[PDB]
This record gives sequence, structure tokens and C-alpha cells, in this order.
Amino acid sequence: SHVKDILGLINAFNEVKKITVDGTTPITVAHVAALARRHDVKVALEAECRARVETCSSWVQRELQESLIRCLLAGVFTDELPATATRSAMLLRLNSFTYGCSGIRWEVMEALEKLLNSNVSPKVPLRGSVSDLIPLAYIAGLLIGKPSVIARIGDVEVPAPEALSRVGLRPFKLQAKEGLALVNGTSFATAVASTVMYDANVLLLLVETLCGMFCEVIFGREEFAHPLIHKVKPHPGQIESAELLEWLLRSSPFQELSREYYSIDKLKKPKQDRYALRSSPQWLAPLVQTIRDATTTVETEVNSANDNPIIDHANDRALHGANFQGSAVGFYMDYVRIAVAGLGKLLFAQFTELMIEYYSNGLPGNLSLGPDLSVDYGLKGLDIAMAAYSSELQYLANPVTTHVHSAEQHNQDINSLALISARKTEEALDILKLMIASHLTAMCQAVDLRQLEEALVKVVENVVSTLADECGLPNDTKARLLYVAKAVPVYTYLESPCDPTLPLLLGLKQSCFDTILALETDTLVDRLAEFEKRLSDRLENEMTAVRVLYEKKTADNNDALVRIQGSKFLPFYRFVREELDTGVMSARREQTPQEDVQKVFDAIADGRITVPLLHCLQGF
Amino acid sequence: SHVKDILGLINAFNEVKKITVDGTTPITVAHVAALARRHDVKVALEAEQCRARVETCSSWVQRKAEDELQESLIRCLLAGVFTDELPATATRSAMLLRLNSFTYGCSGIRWEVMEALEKLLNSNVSPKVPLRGSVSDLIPLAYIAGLLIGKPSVIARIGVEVPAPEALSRVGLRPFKLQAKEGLALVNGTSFATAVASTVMYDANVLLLLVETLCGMFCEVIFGREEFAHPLIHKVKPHPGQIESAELLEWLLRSSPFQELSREYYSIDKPKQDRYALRSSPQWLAPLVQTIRDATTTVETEVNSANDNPIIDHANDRALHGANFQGSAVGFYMDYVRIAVAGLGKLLFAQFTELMIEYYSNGLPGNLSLGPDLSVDYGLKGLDIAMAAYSSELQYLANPVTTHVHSAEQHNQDINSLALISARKTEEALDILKLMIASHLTAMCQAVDLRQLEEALVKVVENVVSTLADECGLPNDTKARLLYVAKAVPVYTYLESPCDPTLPLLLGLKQSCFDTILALHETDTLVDRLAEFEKRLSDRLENEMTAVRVLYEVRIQGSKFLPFYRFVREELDTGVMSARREQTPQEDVQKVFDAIADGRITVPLLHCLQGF
Amino acid sequence: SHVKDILGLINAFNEVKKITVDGTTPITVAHVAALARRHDVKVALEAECRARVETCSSWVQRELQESLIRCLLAGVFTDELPATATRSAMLLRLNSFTYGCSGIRWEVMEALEKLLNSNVSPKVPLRGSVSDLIPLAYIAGLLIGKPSVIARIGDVEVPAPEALSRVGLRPFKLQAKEGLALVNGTSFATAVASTVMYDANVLLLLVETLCGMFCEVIFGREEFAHPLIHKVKPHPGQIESAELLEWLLRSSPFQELSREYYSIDKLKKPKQDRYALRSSPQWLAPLVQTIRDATTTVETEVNSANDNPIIDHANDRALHGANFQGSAVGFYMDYVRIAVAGLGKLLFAQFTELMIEYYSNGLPGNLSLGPDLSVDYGLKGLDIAMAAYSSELQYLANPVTTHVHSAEQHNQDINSLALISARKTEEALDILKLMIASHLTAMCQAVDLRQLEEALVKVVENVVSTLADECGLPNDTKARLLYVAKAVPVYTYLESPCDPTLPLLLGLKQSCFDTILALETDTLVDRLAEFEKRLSDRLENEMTAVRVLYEKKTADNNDALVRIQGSKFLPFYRFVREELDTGVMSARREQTPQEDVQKVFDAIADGRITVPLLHCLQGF
Repeated sequence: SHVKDILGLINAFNEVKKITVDGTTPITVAHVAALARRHDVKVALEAECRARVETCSSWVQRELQESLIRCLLAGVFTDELPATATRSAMLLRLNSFTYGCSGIRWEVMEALEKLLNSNVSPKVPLRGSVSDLIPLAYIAGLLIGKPSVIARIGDVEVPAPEALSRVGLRPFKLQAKEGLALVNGTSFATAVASTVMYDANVLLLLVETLCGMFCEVIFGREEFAHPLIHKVKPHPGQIESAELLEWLLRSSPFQELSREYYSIDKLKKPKQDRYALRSSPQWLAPLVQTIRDATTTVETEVNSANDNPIIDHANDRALHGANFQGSAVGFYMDYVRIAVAGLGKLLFAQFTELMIEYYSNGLPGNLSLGPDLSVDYGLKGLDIAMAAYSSELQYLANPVTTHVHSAEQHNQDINSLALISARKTEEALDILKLMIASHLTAMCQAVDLRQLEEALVKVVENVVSTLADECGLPNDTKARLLYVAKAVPVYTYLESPCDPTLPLLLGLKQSCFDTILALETDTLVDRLAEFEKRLSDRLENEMTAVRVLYEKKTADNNDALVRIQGSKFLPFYRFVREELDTGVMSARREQTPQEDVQKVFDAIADGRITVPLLHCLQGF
Repeated sequence: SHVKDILGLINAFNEVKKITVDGTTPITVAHVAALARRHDVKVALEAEQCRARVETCSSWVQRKAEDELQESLIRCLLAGVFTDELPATATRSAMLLRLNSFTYGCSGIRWEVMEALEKLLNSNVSPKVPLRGSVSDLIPLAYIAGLLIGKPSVIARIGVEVPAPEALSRVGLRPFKLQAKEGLALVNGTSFATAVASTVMYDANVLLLLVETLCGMFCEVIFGREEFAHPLIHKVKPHPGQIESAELLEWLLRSSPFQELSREYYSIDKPKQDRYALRSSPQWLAPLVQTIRDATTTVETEVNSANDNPIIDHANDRALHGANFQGSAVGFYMDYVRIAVAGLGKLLFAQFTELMIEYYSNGLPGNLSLGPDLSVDYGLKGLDIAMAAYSSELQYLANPVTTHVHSAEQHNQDINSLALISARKTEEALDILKLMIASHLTAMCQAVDLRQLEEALVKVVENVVSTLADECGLPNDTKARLLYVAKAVPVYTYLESPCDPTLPLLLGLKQSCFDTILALHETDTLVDRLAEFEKRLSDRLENEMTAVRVLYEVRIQGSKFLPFYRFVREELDTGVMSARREQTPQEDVQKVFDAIADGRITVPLLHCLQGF
Repeated sequence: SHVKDILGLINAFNEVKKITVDGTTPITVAHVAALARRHDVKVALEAECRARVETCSSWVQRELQESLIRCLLAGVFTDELPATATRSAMLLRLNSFTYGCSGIRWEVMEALEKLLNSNVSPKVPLRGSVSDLIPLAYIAGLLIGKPSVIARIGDVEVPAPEALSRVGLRPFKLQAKEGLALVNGTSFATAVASTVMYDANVLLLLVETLCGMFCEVIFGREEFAHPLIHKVKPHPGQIESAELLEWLLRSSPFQELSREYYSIDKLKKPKQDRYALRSSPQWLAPLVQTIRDATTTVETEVNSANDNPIIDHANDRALHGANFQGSAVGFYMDYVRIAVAGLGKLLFAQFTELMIEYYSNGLPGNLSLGPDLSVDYGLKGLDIAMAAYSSELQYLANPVTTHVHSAEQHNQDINSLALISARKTEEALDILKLMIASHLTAMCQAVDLRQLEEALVKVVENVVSTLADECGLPNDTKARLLYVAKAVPVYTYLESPCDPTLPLLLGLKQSCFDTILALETDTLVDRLAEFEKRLSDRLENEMTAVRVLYEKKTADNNDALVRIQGSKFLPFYRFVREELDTGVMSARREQTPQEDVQKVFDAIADGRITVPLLHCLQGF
């Protein structure tokens, strides 16, 4: 299962300490992401590929180089490629050299290892590559000590020769082929593509998992994930996503509550869920497969000699080809961007269902707690932003590779545009992170609303029950009124529970007429009138008390039951509420939606979200 | 190799007689394309393997029913408009795919309805279906359902067009009275998106292989360097599509007589490396090969699925509510294939462009114009213009459809695949790709003729120069100089007027005549003999060049691309394009296009690839 | 003419000191751009519209507000809308209020004037608007003193209530409608659209003008701009662009040189220019019209009551409509982005012709000076970047408005996405600036190469002429050899002028054989052999001397003629060479292409480019 593969990626990202660069051991996208984001991760170039590097180097030894670099130092600082992308590119260039096909000196390779481990990188302009001569020229420029090339060292910026000075290096004098060997690669496109693919895997898994949380809060039917449905339409991504969702929803206490819900007023409630949940495995299927396949493609590029000419020293020839052509990466970046847009549309559709009372099976509009809805518009602002996020995301998913210009005196009459496409896919993922942050925040709001819903219904039942006993109502009467208290969605009358025009009192009045018809008439009416009168003394205060207690909440014996404790999604709710310090959104909570969603976004952006994710998936 | 897989696909398309429909034997895109396109291919629905579960399922549904609704669903969905139609090929494919879905025994449909679909398929009866209305395929599948229930508004083709109940009469059927779940089962599938996607994928595989193969023919005519396909280059950047396309190209170009001429060309006096359109072809092809092969597996998975809802698990006495009608696997992969097809078109455009430009074609004339009189021969300029038009529309088509999901059907379908719309656009892209391939192949046959004429003409110039050098009593020094010029100067740069003193032959000869004067410095008689040489050259040279060209109007005989050249020239009855060939470019390219469209191109393709 | 209108925009941008905000005087995109970019520009709210504001305010006076703001403070800091865009939005919101339709208090309007003039603005998240509730909530948040809202003051960041403190204001307590009045506008989309349109006008005019410079350096035929061609196909933008180009090219000394060029070897040279020049007015036509029309549309929005409800106090009603809908701006932002892409394609095509010897009519490949081309690849890096720039630009020009989602509980089932589209058009313009910077830099390189070309041909002629006299060659002989010296493109043999295999000696040898044939034979040959021998003693040194002098260059009597001094494009060449301190690019010039293009880019980005532009167009 891809779920296991992604879990393995997250684990490698967390666990790696040294990246072995040796011409045989594959570098994965997790390794690339770790080097870029975790500064304690070091490069280990192993001399035991030095033999093949030096043979190729020697073979080639059998002004022109600096002129190539000068020509290519032609970008403009408008914006730059981040240091994370630049260090990634440095790693990938070094790796390309390990296969003994480039002819660069071992000493240059050692210098790259040193600069990487000392956190030295050139500042590189964002644009200029059709895929990565111009950006790679800035790395070549640092190595040869060009004064115009500025280098960061940690977070301190100096001219290139001073940067080499601080790590005990002196400017290289380039030998035959070395200039070309340094600039003639796919390092930048593939670097950005590597962290893109790492993020795509993590966020894909997060979205899949959160489909389960959506099911729990929306009162879905977990049947959509039944293995027979998917065995019979066996797209690998469809079988695997459904398999995860089936396990996530097995023995869920929210699914038990969902079953109870649909047994009440069965005829009046939807027989199937809407597509955003029911069709999630079918939808996820291509998206899973695209992201997994693109991960294999990008990693093949990471672990390639992307250079020209290719030296076959064993057979005494230089081979003229085009391993500098970033097309594998570029086409796959276009596909993944379309898949990310598809994940965004899934999230948007789910979020939309959640905000609308007609589609949320009992939840309040905008997930507004109220009770006073005139001064609580709940998550409306987040709902508007989700439309803005999806709209821009769908726009971004148009292809880049369809815009190939005939370039460089018509020499490059096909060119990959891989870096440009990878940059766009990264931008799409930024928006997907925003959409996931909002979706999870809304679902935690929904958890609270469902838990509160149950406690409020219990209060109404207790009030109806005890008042019926007090007023001396018949069994037939008590049975009917308690059914109304159980069946009427509490959020439809929470604003003013005793309002005779709102659904609770409307339901009670229907049942009161029905009990009169079914059955001392004059005394019955008097007792029903006293029931109604006492209901408006007691009910609202008791509903208020239970809600205030919930809002003000370590649980004790007075606190409302919290079904979340029995749910596999506990790690997510607890992470967002306890660890990030948030609470039910309402007019009484000072913090803005920005403040709450910002905390969730930050945790997704910096990888802290993987902790609750890994907790949730334990035992799968 | 994917190469062997595609060859397997072509062979299946050609050789299949009966499509077995049995619930276990996979139906491939070649099978779907063969049913659609070849009318001798019949459906064989096999009771022995699947009727038993079909029957148990439909009985289960009846049991639950016992413990007009269907017609009203069909009526509501007869909601298309004839503006344009889904073609009979797509509709018959849809009927096959719906029938196949039913074999898994999850649908609750009666076996007798399945027999009717087999009967209609084998008698060439299909409803007329509006093009548009599906978000993926209720509306278009309703027309199949409307035929089966004899809706008079549904028009049916037979082979002749009549209303549905009359169409049923002619195959000995009566209108069905739908049982519980049958109305839904008939309309609740991915059959039309997947049908169009199936022929799309068959065509994509064939056209991919054709493009890869023609990259080798391009190398031969453009004077490329075949080392770009060396296995070590691709071993060290091991994308499977890159390794496999290069493997084919190395084999195609090994022992090429054109590559021999190429090597000789770069030995006199010129680019050190080929431009990208050839040198970078394996790298370019890599993701395109991989996208088309992967999308073929996805489409075939859909063909062989129970795309329906609810899914009946009769064995455990329950109906499962899901969304197997969602065509997202197909829709997304149609978006990717369209981008890959645009990538194929861009490769062809780049190659064709190089071929038309004298600066980039290594000796060929601009527009591949034979002339000699270029003022009345613009050669293939019209085709060159069209290729830009083709690529431009193609790049536009490759924008995604799946990014345009609306919240549909009372917001119930808040995600939908749009797979049929996407398949239709990929089909349109492939139409354009066929046009581009036909033009490219036509141009390369022209280029073969021009290369073979070139070799013969250079020999005539050498023969003329040599013999006149003897006749005029020129020194050996002089003779060797003049002969080097006759070999070095690209003949197409002076063919228009060989003795024009401002064109490159005489310019080179005049240079050499001065060098010979300096080197040998009886001077007056030497000058007299050089003047007489120039005089006799303008009496004789053009005449003998004309004679050899008129005779023309060996090298390809040793090329792996012989089958293609012979197909286009001999079998399709064409010739080198010129002012003396009455047939328009349209007439020649139409023949090539027609052979691509109807699959006749696969014969020289398979010949070419024999023993690979 | 649109040329006059754009000149008027640039002049207003430069000249404005106070922006009158009074409900009658139009605010133009130049005023909006000036406020944003020039801090000495102040807002002047005139009390003599205060009467209508207060009447509307009073009419409305006949908790709910802060709850709206709280709900909308829902963006995430991922990136932000720049202070320039935020201050622009503040101006546009203030302007909307002046029409007396909003019901906001005059005091709130005074507060906005004060914050603008004191350089106070909230930090605003980039995304969230479908067009501008969420971003406008940050301005509303500053005004009401929300602690979570951070404000910049100059370049110093503090919480909102402290920001109000420093400008002598206290948090507002919002009255009826004021919350909605503040957030219910198109201010952000229209702000970004205003500076987009200002830049689009300036850069359009710059591109049109530079088509004339391209003609001069490429040896074009100015006939393409003849007024009859355009009178007969009378698209307004076509007539007006051709009219500019005709005037720019009238009495040009480069066009005189071009005429001489095509009189030599007439038969062998193209009879017409390629489309990048010849078709420029036809191409520019729609682009001109789109940018001008979109300027009118955006300015109408700037000068509108974009708010709801609209108060008709005169007739005692509040009118319910949708003036908050940014569709006019959004659709036009899509069109302008397509037009900007079209300008980019024009530049790319021109740049491509310039770099290729087969298309540049005598100029060297990559505009490489050499003479040693093995170590001078000239502008190749810039040529590659231009392909990268165009490719991304064409991708950006896909539409945003085609991605309308049904938003906000399906209430906003159509929405403009105007801010998103405007942001994309701004990004497209960033790339257009990069492409213009490169194009102008290449054309200055080309100016130098043409001036040098003329001086080198003069040297060859002088050497041939005097050596012919020295060696005692016949008139027939001297006449022929001087024709060769005049006709052979010097850049085809500059690498090694006496190389017998290169075009100069090839031409001389052809003519020597021709003179022998046309005409003491043995003495003639001896003199021709001595000519050739002396040519290889003298020629290269004299060509070198003239070139070195040019490179090392206030002109004196030894210096080569500089035709640029007589050209209307002098202001551009002089700006780039003298004012920005650059020179002919070559292996002997230390500065990288980055360094040279960076200077030009900076001048375009900050508006300094308008000075040479206005000089060039003086008298049109």
C-alpha cells in the first residue's frame, strides 16, 4: 500500500542523520527534503566512487570554461530561488557526478560536500531556465570565486571568494569540461520537484485520512469504503484509499451515532451521502497514482547522470546526447499540479457541505455556535476563503509544458520548462496547505458542535421527562413528547428554545394535539398547559448551563460526554485543541479565525502535523 | 519493452475474430477498437462462466422487491439535444462496456437484457446519441436504455434509421418491461467516457510507436549523429521510456546507409552536435511513453469493472452504496494523455521545422523544393504553415478539463469526473496528431528523394568537372582543386543556375582558379585554358544535371525505413514533389493521412520493426 | 492618440502633489500609482461632499458590526498584500464613501485620510477574497483597534490601537451599517488593478517605441509604418502605433544606412522584413485598444460607490443590489493579461531575430563582439532567459474568471475573482519588465556593433585601397577589390580577417581571378600576390586598433563615427551607457550580463526609464 510507502517517507525524513552520496545508494525525496529543512542532516560523500570519478577525470586530461560561466550569469534579482532549493540543487549536482560520467575532479565534489555541510549557498535569481544553465552558473560562480556572486553562510552574506575562504577553500581554476559539467544539469528543476513530491505524498495521505474525519462529523455512511465495491473496480489508488478509510472508520463511536441518527425519521433523511464523501475513494484513485508515479520519476532523475557529453572512459569515447533535458520531471510536474487541484476540489466540496444546514445533517449554518446567530457568523469568512483558494488553485493547474518556445538560436527547439512547472506545482501545494488548515479547523469545530449537540439533546430529554412526571401526564403523552425531544435537530431551536414558532415547540404542539385525539379531557389540557408553562421557566436555563460548562472546560463527572476520546481522530482534535491551544469558536472566544487557522497552517507547513497523523495511523 | 506491448496491441486489433465477454477474460483497448472499427468482429457472451451469478443477483433483487419507477428515470434522462452526435463507433463500444460491467453479477440486471445487448451489437443496431450532457454517463446511456424499452423518440441506426421499437423488431426482440433496479443499472455507468477513452488509448499507443520510429527516419534524412541513442547515455538516466525509445532507435539506425552519408558529410569542412529535436528525442519521449502506457492500464481497468451502484453483494445479502459510476480515473488520465499528445506534436513540429530550413537541414533545399527553378516551386511551404496551425491548436487543446468541476445536480454531485468531455478533447488532439504525422512522413519521403538525387547530382558535377579539366588541358594541381569544390559545395545551393557566377559552385571554382594561378606562377596559356574550362562548363554542366534528374523523376533499399518509403511511393502511388508533378500537396498527404486513420500504416510499421 | 494619453498619465504621476478626494473630481490610475509609490503625495479630503456624507449618515441613524469584522479576520500569513496595495485600497475605500451613499460617518473618512497621510496601514494576508471582504476587514480592524491586527507605520510595526494612538486617533465604536460599509467594497482588486493599468500603459508605450529602435538596429524597412497601409485597415491601435513609428523613423541615419545596405547585393538579401518588425502595428493594435479600454473600466470602478445597501436618502430608502461585485475589473484583468502576453511574444520574436546571424542582416551570432568567439558567447544567456520569460508569461495568461465556484453557502453563485486575476496580471507585468530590460540591453549592444561595423568596413576599405595603390594594381582591379571590402559582412571574418577560408579572402580571390580574365599577365599576378602578402601584414592590426579605440572610449577626432547621435533613440542608448554606466559586452568587459541588465531592469521597475522615453518622444 502507498500508505505504508508514505509513512516510510515521513519516517526517513524524521530519522535520517547522514545522506550517503556514493553512486550506488539511492537518494529519495525524503532525503532531499531532510537536507533542505533539517540542518543537522549532513552529506557523506564516500571515497570507497572516488576510483571511477578519478578515472573519468584523468581520461578527460588527454579560459573556455570561465567564458561559459560569465555568459550564463544572466539572471535578474526582481525574488530568488530559496536557499532550501539551492542547497537541494547542490546535493543533486554532486550526486550526478558520482556515476563517473562527468569528468569533474574529485576535489570539486569534496568542495560541494563542504559547502553543503557548512551551509554555504549562492543567491540565485528565480527565473531564466528552460531546464538549468543560468541557475547552475551561480553555483559554478561560487566555486570559481566570482566577485559578483553573493553567498549566504547560515543566516551573513559575502562575495563568493570570501565565502570559500570561510570554509577553507580557494577559487577553482576550471579544467577541460568542468565548466559545462557544472552548468549542464537538471539540478534546480529536480530539487524543487523533490520537495514538491515529498510534500505531495504527505499532504495526499493527510487528505485521505481527513476524509475519515469528515465522515465522522458529517454523519456519513462508512459503507462507501466497503472492500467489495473497490475489488470490483480495482484501480490501485481506489482499493488502497478505501482500505485506509474502512480501517479508520471501523468501530467508530461517531459512526455508531450516525447509525442512530438515520434510524430516527428514516423516510425524511438522505438514503446516501453526497459525492464529496461517498465518491472519495474513486476520486482519490488517480490522484494517489499520479503522486506515487511522479515520485518514482523524480527520484530516477535525482539518481541520474544529467550531464553532456557522457564520458565512456571504458571504451575511450565521449557520447553526445541530451541528459540535461528535464522533460521527465516537467511533464510529471504538470500532472501532479492537476492532481493537487483535484485534492483541492475534494476539500472544497467537503467544506461546502459542512457549512450548509441543508447538507450537514443537523449542524448549524457556518458551524455557528450562537446561540445568538445575529452576532455569530461562525466560519463564514473561512468558507469564502476556501472558494478563493480553490479558484486560484484550479487556474494554476493549467499546463506549462504546452508553452515550449524554439529557444537559443533554434538549437533548443524542444525544452522541458521543468523548473517553471515545478515552481507552479509548489505554489499549488501552498494553497493546498491553506485549504487543509481550514478544513481541519472546521472539522474540530464540528467535533465540538456534535459533542455539544448530544449533551443538549440529553438536557431537553431530561427536562421534558421530568416535567411530564411533575405535571402528571399520561404514558402515551410522555412517550410522544420524548420522541420529539430526541428527533428535532437541536441547532434549529437553540437560538430561542421556547419560541412557539421554532421547531421544538412546533413538534411538542403537534404531539399534544395527537395525544388529545388518541385519548378526563379538561384536566389533560390543563396539565399540558402547565407543562408548556414550566418548560419556558426551566428549559433555556438548563440548556445554557450545559453549554457554558462545555465552553469553560481535565474532565470531571459534571462534564458532558466526549465521544472524540473513542475516535481514531482523537490525535487530530487533541493536537489542534490542547497542543495548539484553541477552543470552540463563538462570540465569546476572543481569538479570530485567522489566529486559530494560522496555528494549524504553521503546523502543516513545518511538518508538526505528521505527529498526530502518525498517531492516528498506528496499527494500520 | 513497451515496443513489444504495442506490437501485441496492433496484432490483437488485426487478428481478433470474437470478443469473449465472460466476466473473467480481460477486454483490452485493442478489442474495443476492433469491435468499433471492424464489422466482422462479433461479441461472444459466455453463459457458462457468468450467467449463474447474474441470475442469482437478479433473483436477489426480485426477492427484496417482493419483501414505472425505472421508466420514469429513463424518460428524465432522455434530455440531450441534437446540435453533432456521439458516433456509432463510440455508441457500440459503450454497449460492449455496459454489457461487460453486468457480467460481474453486481448489477441485478436480467440475463435476457444482457443477451439483447449482445444481439444488438452483432446485428449493428445502435441508438443515435447526443454528443453532450454527461459529467460522467447518465444521459447518453439513457439512449441505450430507451432503445431496449422501445421509446419511439429514440432513433436507431441499422447498418437505415428507424424508431426504437421497429429496430427491436428487426433483430427479433420486443421492448423490455424494466424490473427493479434495471433502469438505474443501464444508465449508472462510465460506458461512454471509457469507450471513447479506449479507442483514444489504442490510437495513442499506435501513434506513439509511429512517432518514435519516425525519429529514426528523421535522423537518416537530416544527417543526424546516431550516437544520441547509445545505450550508456540512457543507462545512466534510466527513465524506462528513455531506455526503451533509445533502444529502438539504436537498432533502427545500426548499419544505416544514410548514417554512412552523414559521417562523410561532417568529414568535409557544420554543427558538432545535432539540434534538440533529434538529439533530445529519447529524453523527450520518456514521459510521453510512460503516460500513454500507464493510462492504457487505467482505461482497461475501467473497461473491466462493475461501474454501477448500488453494488449487490448477494452472497452476504446486502446492497452496498458507493460511487463506482464516478469516472475520475479515466477523466484525470485523459487530461494527462492530452498533454502527452501535445508533447508528441511539439516534437514533430520541431523536426519538420528543421527539415524546411536550409540553415538547419544540412544540405537540403529550403521547403524541400526540388526546383531547379525555385521561382515556380515553393515545395512544402504550405505543409510547413499547416504544421504550425496544427501544433498551435493542439497545445491549446491540452489544457485540463478536470479543473472545471461544477457543483452539479442539486449539489449532490459536488465532485464529478467530466471524463467523457476530457476523452473527447484527447480524441480531438489525436485527430490533429494524425494530420501532423501524415505531413511529417510525406516530408521525409520527399527528403529521401532529395538525398538520393543529391548523391547522383554530386557525381555528375564531379564527372563533368573532371572530364572538362582533361579536355581543356588543365594541370593536375588545378584539377584536384576543382574536384574538391565539386564535392564540398552543397549541390542544392546552386542547382537553380549551376553556372551562375554569383552562386556557390562558380564562386568556389573561381577561388581555386586564382589559387592555381598563384601556385603555378606559361601563365597566358594557363589563363586561356581556365577561360575555356569556364566556357565549356556553361555549355555542358546544366544539361547533364538535368538528364540525371529527369531520369530520377539505391540508398533507401538498405534502410530499415524502406517499408515506409515503398508504402508512400509505390503502394500509395506518389512521387517526388515538384512543378512537374500535377498532384497537389493535399492529394499526396490525404493518401498518407487516410492510411494512418484506417490502420493501413501498421503494415509498413510492422515490416520496419521485424526482428527487433 | 493613445500616445498623448499615456504621456499625460506619466506627467500626472510625476507632477501630482495632492490627490483631491471630493466626490466629483475623478481619481485616475496615475493618481493611485503616485499615492502608492510617492510618499510626498498627500490625500486632500474636501469638506465643501461633507454635506452629503452627513445627510446619509444622519438618515441611517433612524455589536452587530464588530461580529462581522471578527468573522472576516480569517486570512493566513503564508506573503502579504504589499503596503502599496493596502494604501491604494484605503484611498479607494475613502473615495467610495464620498458619493454619500454608504452611511459611514465623516469622522471615519477623516481617520482614513489621516492614516494615509501618516503612512499607517494594516498588514493584510494575500489570499481569501473572491472579490474584498477579508482584506477589507483588516482596514476595518485597524480602525476599531483590534489587537490582533498589526499595522506598519513608515518602515516600525505595532498593534492597531497603538497605531491609532500615534496619529491622534482612538478606536471607533461602529454605528449601524458602518461595519458592512467598510468591508463591502472592491477596493483591493481595483487598487492592484490601478497600478497594473498604470504600468500597462507605460510599458505598452515603451514597447511601441522600442519597435523603432529594433528597426534601426536590425536594418528594417520603415515602409511598414506608412500611413496608407493603416488608413486602409483602420483599427485605432494600428493607425496610432504606425503613426508613432513613422515619426520615430523619419530622417533616421540608421534607416539611411539600411537603404545603403539593401542597395548592395540586392538580389541576395530579403525583400521584406520578417513579421516581428513588419507586422508590429497590426500586432500592437488589439493590445493598445485592450489596455486603453481596461484603463477606462478600472477608473470607473475607482470612482464608484462600491457598497451595499446603497442609501437613497433623498427618497427615504435603502436599495439592495450588488455594487460590491468586481466583475468589470476581473474580466478586464483577464483580457489585459492576454494582451501583456502578446507584447511579450512580440519582444521574444524580435529578440530571437537579433541573436541569429541568418536573420540579423550582418550582426554576429548572439551579438558576440569577439573577435575570438571560442571565449565569447555574447548574449546567449539572455537569449535563453527570454524563452524562459515568454514561456511562463504565456502560461500566466490563461483566464481566472472561468474558475467561478459557487461560494458562501451558494449565496455567491457568481463571483468576480477580480483580485486573483489582477494579481496574475501584475505577475505577468513583472515578467514583461524583465523582457523589456533584456531587449533594450541587447539593442544597445546592437547599436555598438553597428557603429563598430561601419568603422571596421572603413578600415578594410582604406587598407585595400592604399595597398592596391602601393602594389600598382589596375583600376579594374582596385574597383573590384573595394567592392568586396564594401559588400562582405565584416562579422563573418572578424575572427581571423586574413584566413584564406573566411569570406573576405574568399571574395578577394574570386575578384582577383575575375580581373585576370578581364585583363602583362605575369607582372599582374606578382602584384596580386604582393597585395595578398601585405594584406596579411597590415589588415588585422589596423582592424584591432580601431576596435580597441572604440572599446576604450568625450569623443575626439580619432574616434569612430557614432550614428546614434543623430537617432531619436539617443536618449535610450545614452541612458543605458552613460547614465547607468555600461559598455559594449565582450570577454574584456568584467561585468556580467546580470549586472548590466539589472541596472536597466531597476530603472524600468522604479520609473526612471520614463525620462529617456519622454526625451525620445519630444515633439511627436
